[PDB]
Amino acid sequence: GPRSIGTTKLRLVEFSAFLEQQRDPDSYNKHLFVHIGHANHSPLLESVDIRQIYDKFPEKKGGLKELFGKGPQNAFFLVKFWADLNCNIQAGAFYGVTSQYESSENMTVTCSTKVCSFGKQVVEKVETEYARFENGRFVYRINRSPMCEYMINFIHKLKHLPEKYMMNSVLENFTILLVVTNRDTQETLLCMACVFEVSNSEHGAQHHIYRLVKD
Ligand SMILES: Cn1cc2c3cc(C(=O)O)ccc3n(-c3ccc(C(F)(F)F)cc3)c2n1
Repeated sequence: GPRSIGTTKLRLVEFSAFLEQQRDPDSYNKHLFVHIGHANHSPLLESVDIRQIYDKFPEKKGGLKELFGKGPQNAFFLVKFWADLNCNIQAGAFYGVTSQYESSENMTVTCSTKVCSFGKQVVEKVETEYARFENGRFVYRINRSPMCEYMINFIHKLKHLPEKYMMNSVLENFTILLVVTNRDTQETLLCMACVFEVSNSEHGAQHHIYRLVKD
């Protein structure tokens, strides 16, 4: 389906959370838990009433209601990810996150990743990205960013469960809020309220995009 998520001002074009393992000195394995390379869409985006997801993200000061309210509203998305947890976790391992945003405008952006448990923040990663002019447009690349220990521990404890339904029950209360801001104007460029489920057998990691609307 669609390649990227975002507006004309800012688009997320690439994203993957992965594990790199050195099997031996001449061998390397890479496994993707989640990525945006396979949109399960056949497009005009379907919408979700934002009031149905407030409980799942931090509220009060700095919260999703406050952010959505300040706008712009066309920059707010709900992204459903199916996580691929089929990998043998073996020392010589790297858990990383790669993301790439693009713009027509030359900006300095702030990328905030809030990991949430039961709607409450457990981790916040703030990364500042400066525009790189590449073949006609500005690119903001966060290459191989180290995964936070919380998330490394979470992936291990989730894999330990003997059934996908048990992992889905855990992932029901696990969310990620991604916010990209113009560091100089303070304008919200892109907001993604991420929800998670485990992928169904042989299909692999997938995602589905919805527009967040108030009414
Ligand atoms: C859209 N998004 C952003 C991220 C992200 C950031 C980090 C980080 O910066 O430390 C770590 C893991 C992250 N994942 C992520 C989610 C679920 C699973 C799991 F457990 F389901 F496999 C595995 C990784 C994400 N998805």
